[PDB]
Amino acid sequence: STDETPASYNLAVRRAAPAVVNVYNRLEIRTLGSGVIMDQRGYIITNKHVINDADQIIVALQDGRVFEALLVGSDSLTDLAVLKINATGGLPTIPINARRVPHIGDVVLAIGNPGQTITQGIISATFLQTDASINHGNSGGALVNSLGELMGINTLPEGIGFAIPFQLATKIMDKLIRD
Amino acid sequence: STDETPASYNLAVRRAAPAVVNVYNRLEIRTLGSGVIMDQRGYIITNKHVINDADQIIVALQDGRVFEALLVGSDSLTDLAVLKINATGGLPTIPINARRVPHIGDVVLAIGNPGQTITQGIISATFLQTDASINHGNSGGALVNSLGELMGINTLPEGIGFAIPFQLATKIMDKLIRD
Amino acid sequence: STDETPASYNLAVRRAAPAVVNVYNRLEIRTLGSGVIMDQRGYIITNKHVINDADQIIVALQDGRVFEALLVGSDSLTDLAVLKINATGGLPTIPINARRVPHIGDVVLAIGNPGQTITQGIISATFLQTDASINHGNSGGALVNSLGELMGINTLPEGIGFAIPFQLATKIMDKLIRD
Ligand SMILES: [Cl-]
Ligand SMILES: [Mg+2]
Ligand SMILES: [Mg+2]
Ligand SMILES: [Mg+2]
Repeated sequence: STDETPASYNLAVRRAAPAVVNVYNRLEIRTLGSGVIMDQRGYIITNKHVINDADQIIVALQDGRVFEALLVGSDSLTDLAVLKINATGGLPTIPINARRVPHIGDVVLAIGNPGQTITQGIISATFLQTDASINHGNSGGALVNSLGELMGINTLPEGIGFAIPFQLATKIMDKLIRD
Repeated sequence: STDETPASYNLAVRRAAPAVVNVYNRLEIRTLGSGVIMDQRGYIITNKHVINDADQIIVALQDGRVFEALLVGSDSLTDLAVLKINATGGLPTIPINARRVPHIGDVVLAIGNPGQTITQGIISATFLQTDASINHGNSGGALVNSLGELMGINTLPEGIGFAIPFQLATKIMDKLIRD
Repeated sequence: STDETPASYNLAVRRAAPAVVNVYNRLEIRTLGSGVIMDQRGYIITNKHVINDADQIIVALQDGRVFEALLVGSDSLTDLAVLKINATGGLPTIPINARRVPHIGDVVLAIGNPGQTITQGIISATFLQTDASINHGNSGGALVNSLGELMGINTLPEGIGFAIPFQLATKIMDKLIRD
């Protein structure tokens, strides 16, 4: 068995896990939830709920770096929020594939922080429904396929989880950045 | 990543999902549960519990068609029921393989309607036990392997789900049709 | 579909399932939990909690054999315990690979007895965290990858399960055997 390799979804994790961060409040410090680094500019999606009633927002990467974050705006209807941080050289960004089409049955990992936690499941249906366990911390976290490509943003029917389609999430983010 | 394909169980879904239907009661209309189209003749398995206290039974396919259903009979012990609908040309039937032998560890999708929901898991043991989440709607629904072949009929120990072996379910159906 | 083979993790099950046993108390007979046969000498790991308040310990293999077990010792901090049974010829032992490195994302089956139950999931994080459902019986049971190699010992955050790393578990066992 030492020769053979164990079936795993590790590749996807290495690709997307660095992009997913912990979100915090701020002396008093509390843990709010998860978030995702979209682009180099330093824009980060997260849930509207974590941001609310936050005086100071803090973000923590998997490599150890720690930033102060600015609230770019939110969207009540989809429970989303965007944040901004000063973009150093070589920020870890969540892999995105605008071309990929999410089909029902696709393997999906859910990444967040109910430390960092990776659950597995499939696309139950396409709002997006999945049976990868979604708790309080991994809300605002990522949801990617086996390739690692972003498929959705976890949010908050037992055993049933909800993610916002990445394309829709992408569009919402662009508008918030604008408006 | 755009070149590579994401691991998925979509093939199985396309093969078996059309066969799985929504079951209803009937002005008043209520949602009862799930069901499975066995053959062209128009016989459909479902749980005994959904059928009980139903004045009018209605069935809804994934292509949009909608029928009035007749209760062929039930079986108290296994909580099963069979239904009949007028068979149009080219009814979607659940793939069955009498030859296939269900082994423990086999990948299995659970199909039903706690809209339509697909959960994933494995055969925990062979009554048949699985860790694909089973709620109220997907009871009466299908349980198929990766190939799409029917493995069991979901029914109603947290995290633990129960399906009736397809062979046994097949035999029960034949008898009800007779008796 | 009869030609093609359904994706499954059965191979792993046949390799590791014989090694996992049921643990019992003893006229009065009660079911305590699960356990794992480490080596030919007849040493078996299990949780500290099942052993406590046990007057007589009994072990049951998947081939039908049944032994009286001796408590080699326990470890309060890690909730572990080791047991001894007279080693007949050709005891089923849990496959171990000291060389294998558990990566996050690895497919993992959890084996125990909330009869014998096999749940599936992945390594959520490395204490070891997994989303293979862990109940009361499968505590003290095994946790192996797809190859079948031992990865951890299940123990007792919904949807989140904990296993003790096999290497650490191995070291603890050696010390208990000594001390
Ligand atoms: Cl699961
Ligand atoms: Mg899951
Ligand atoms: Mg499941
Ligand atoms: Mg699971």
